[PDB]
Order: sequence, then C-alpha cells, then structure tokens
Amino acid sequence: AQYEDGKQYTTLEKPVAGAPQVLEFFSFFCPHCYQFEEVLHISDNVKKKLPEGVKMTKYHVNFMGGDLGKDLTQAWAVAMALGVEDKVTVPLFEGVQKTQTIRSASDIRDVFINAGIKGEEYDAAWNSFVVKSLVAQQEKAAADVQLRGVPAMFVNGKYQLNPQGMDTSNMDVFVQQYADTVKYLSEK
Ligand SMILES: O=C1CC=CN1Cc1cccc(-c2ccsc2)c1
Repeated sequence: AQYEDGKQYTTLEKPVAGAPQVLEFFSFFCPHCYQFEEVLHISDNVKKKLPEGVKMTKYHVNFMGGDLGKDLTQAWAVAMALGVEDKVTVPLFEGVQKTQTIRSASDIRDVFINAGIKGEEYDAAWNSFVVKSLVAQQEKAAADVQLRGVPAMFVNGKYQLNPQGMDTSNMDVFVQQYADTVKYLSEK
C-alpha cells in the first residue's frame, strides 16, 4: 500500500491506552530535534494538517544532557504552564546548540526573562507543584513508550513515525510527507 507499517511508521507492540492523540518528544540537546524544529518546522506543519478535534502535545525528555537536560524538562513544564512555548523554543534551542550560552538553570531562566516572562512569574512557576505535575506527565508519557531516542512522534499510543523511511533530498517535500503520514495515522 502507499502507507506501510515498517515504512513511514511502525506499530507499537505494546499499545498505550489513553495516550495523547499526537505526541511529540524532543530534547533541546538533540541535534536532529534542532533541525526538526528550527529548520524543518515539523511540529508546525504537522499541526497545520491535523484533522479537526485532534490536538498536539509536545514534551521534553531527560535522557540527554544530564543535569541540565532535567532542568530543561522542568523549564519546558514552565513554558507549558505559562503558555509561552512559542516565545522560548527558538532561544532555548539556540542557547543550547548554537551559541552554547545555556550551561546552568540560571542561564535557562535568563532566556525566559529576555523573552519577557517576569522573574517572579518564572520563579513561582518553576517552584510550583503544577509544574512538578507537568514534569511527571512528561516523564510518564516517555516511559509509557520506553522512549530512548528523539525526535520521536507517536499517534494515538499506537503508531510511531519513521522518518528514516522518507527522501531527504528536498526539505519541503520531506516535511509534508511527514505531516501527511501523521494525518493518515490519526485518521486510522
Ligand atoms: O529525520 C531525518 C531523516 C534523515 C535525516 N533526518 C534529519 C534531517 C535534518 C535536517 C534536514 C533533513 C532534510 C530533510 C529533507 S532535505 C534535508 C533531515
């Protein structure tokens, strides 16, 4: 067929009940994730093609970058809680991988301050149990699929995107193939 299990996607042998409809994982340490988000704009182009009533969830992971990797999962929880993902995603990626100016939790915080989140607001969120809960939700979702690599995207707890089964000669074509595959999977 045009879409084939093992080609554009794979099928989880242990399906996850109650999983987010479309679930993306990344790390700000992850070089391919930098490409996915900053250059390919995968999340945006996937979202722009999702059926009505299909929501997209994006979570950070701990298994890259040690201590700072865990700090970034907590900062991503702050970003989600405050709803400022679209303000901090670029400077966090660039801070970690382009300028390499993010070396500590304080450096992460500076990115939010520069993006206009007030210091008191950031610190209250950082220390909040709402954010602890969001951190737990990120960890649980990744654990549910035994996640050991990023970038990764899952659909309905059942299917995992397989971008290695896609032509990478043209960036634009690759992105819409990925997006069309997520749409196809969500409609299964
Ligand atoms: O996910 C995959 C599979 C193979 C490579 N990658 C990562 C990547 C990074 C940056 C650009 C491309 C790309 C896609 C079409 S033209 C250039 C692909």
